[PDB]
Amino acid sequence: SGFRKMAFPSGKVEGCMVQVTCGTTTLNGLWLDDVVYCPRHVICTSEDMLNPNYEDLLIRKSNHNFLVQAGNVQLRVIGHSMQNCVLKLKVDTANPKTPKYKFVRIQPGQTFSVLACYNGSPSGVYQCAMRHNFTIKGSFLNGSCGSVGFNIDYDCVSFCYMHHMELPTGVHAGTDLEGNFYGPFVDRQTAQAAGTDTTITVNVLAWLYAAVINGDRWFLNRFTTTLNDFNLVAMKYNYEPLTQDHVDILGPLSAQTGIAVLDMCASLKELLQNGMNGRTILGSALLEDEFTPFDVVRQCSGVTF
Amino acid sequence: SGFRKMAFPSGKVEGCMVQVTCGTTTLNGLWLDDVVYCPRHVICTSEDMLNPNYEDLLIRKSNHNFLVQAGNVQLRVIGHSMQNCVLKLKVDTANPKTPKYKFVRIQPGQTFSVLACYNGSPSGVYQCAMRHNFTIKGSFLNGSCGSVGFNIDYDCVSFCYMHHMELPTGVHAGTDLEGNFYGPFVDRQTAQAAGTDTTITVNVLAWLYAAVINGDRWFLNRFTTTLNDFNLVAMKYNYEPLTQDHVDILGPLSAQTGIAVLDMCASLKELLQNGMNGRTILGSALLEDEFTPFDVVRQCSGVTF
Ligand SMILES: *[C@](O)(C(=O)NCc1ccccc1)[C@H](C[C@@H]1CCNC1=O)NC(=O)[C@H](CC1CC1)n1cccc(NC(=O)OC(C)(C)C)c1=O
Ligand SMILES: *[C@](O)(C(=O)NCc1ccccc1)[C@H](C[C@@H]1CCNC1=O)NC(=O)[C@H](CC1CC1)n1cccc(NC(=O)OC(C)(C)C)c1=O
Ligand SMILES: [Cl-]
Repeated sequence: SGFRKMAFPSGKVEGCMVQVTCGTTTLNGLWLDDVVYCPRHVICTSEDMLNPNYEDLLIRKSNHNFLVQAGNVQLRVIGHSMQNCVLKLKVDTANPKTPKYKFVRIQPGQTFSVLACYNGSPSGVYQCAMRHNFTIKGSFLNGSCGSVGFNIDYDCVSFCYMHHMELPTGVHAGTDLEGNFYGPFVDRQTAQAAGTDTTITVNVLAWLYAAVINGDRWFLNRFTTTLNDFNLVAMKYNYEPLTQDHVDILGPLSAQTGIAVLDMCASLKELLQNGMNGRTILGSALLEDEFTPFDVVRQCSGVTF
Repeated sequence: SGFRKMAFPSGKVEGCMVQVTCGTTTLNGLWLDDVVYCPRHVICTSEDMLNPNYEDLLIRKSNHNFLVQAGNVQLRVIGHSMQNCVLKLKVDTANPKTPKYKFVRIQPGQTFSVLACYNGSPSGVYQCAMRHNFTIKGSFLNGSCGSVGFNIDYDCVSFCYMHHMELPTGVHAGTDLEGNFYGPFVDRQTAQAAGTDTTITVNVLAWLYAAVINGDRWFLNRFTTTLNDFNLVAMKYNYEPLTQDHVDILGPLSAQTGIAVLDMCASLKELLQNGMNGRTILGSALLEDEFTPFDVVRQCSGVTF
């Protein structure tokens, strides 16, 4: 038993991290086959960060201006092109450690692991969730750009995130691996504000089920509710409206415990209205919303990679 | 910016996980150079778990009774022995992925990452801390035995923990890599109690420092305290006595923030007596005690491996 915020093992991804330098800017890149992916703002100086014309800067660069470093070895850049906000450096060597991989765009409420890197080497691994305002709550310092987020299914790594920027509230924003930002963000040094976020209700419900699976059951009551009466309360607390698709997604966890989803909604409704009265659930004093229903099933059943 | 519960990158350890089977029992092993380490109770049946005579059980086995599998390739066992509660299986092949490594024994209050495995393949990675009752609060299912806990310093892997068993409150117990249990636990299926645990005061203070570094300041107040008056308060709330060694250890974090340690102690003291008033600190509604002072500095400075 037990239930922890659990990251995917990062080995398959560590073997893909390199260091990309362009003039005096250094950040991380992702080396897959014979292409290195990194944020296009590697070609900027600190000066032209206010309003950079990336296409214009790129036409002034040559292949030898991009220094790519895998560990201690220099890779040789033989081509480059720009795709939205990512740079793609063709190098003359295919990464022998390249895993099976896809580039995917996740939806708000989905989770992934982050391998935080500096100078092409790994610092730490952690979980976070794509929020409804298209930010994430990560831990990123200077030089962390180009670190990636990913999921692993069997042996295939699904790359979903590449880090680009921090926002005023201490949250973070990035692109998919096609260079498209999540949310209304751009890679410029202008004032950008995240936007208002909601609690991922379907994840809170999943986590309560995880709690039941682990014997934490003080919060269960004998009541039921409807989607309407629940969403009335949920809206007051800035929780995302629960849909029947959400109820269906919670099906597997509902059957494993024998607690109908609307019965669990009645427990969440009471938790939201009465607080937690100084108590905890799975060692937490607040309601956790960064475990997907898949996360719970994965951790509570023992799936490996 | 941001502060997360962060695990060490797990690549170096992933290359060491193998699958060890003996009869109908399968668990995980750690393959370093030409030796595989795993819990000795891989040799028990479900029957003889009440009071296993391991020496008697071991002498009945030969090398070819130990099925060891690194990924999909079968290893050849050419010797075996027992050292306390770990089994050492000598194989004819040195693990080509062996990292630089040490075996260390961690002390209560230190942290490490756990690479949880099933059937010899890595499933997820998470941080936890050795509790003063010699338990950890992990996430372990049937078949996770043989999973190891570890820290990384630059390039060296320090193996500190191998998983063995679950205890009454849903917590976990294991050995170091010489097979010596942490705490008053034995590898038998008998009534064993963890013992009473305390909150790791020096870690709470370190995390309060991380909060200030990351812009969370509302808990700083106009007070100071002394070690003696603080320890009067901590004892009531089942916190570990704070020592002068603890004060000195928090020194670097104290200098980085310009908040004297005894001033931060006065902030913890008021938090303990009056709670948090519906506010949070680093997105947590309770006081976190599983970041050591070293974890905080390391995460906030960007140290890589
Ligand atoms: C990113 O470029 C990086 O990791 N490394 C490049 C680098 C910078 C400095 C020294 C060596 C190498 C950084 C990562 C940021 C910095 C701290 N935490 C992060 O996530 N990304 C940016 O600097 C980013 C570049 C923009 C997208 C093109 N950037 C520039 C200017 C402002 C901000 N945001 C900001 O000012 O934050 C607030 C909270 C509003 C003060 C920004 O993210
Ligand atoms: C460990 O052996 C393992 O991971 N795999 C062997 C295996 C078991 C079942 C099916 C296939 C393979 C487990 C790990 C445990 C199991 C679930 N969560 C864990 O952390 N260790 C044991 O099962 C352990 C073996 C004992 C040390 C020699 N064991 C056996 C019987 C009972 C318990 N604990 C227990 O009863 O918990 C309480 C809370 C007291 C009810 C036990 O840990
Ligand atoms: Cl063989």
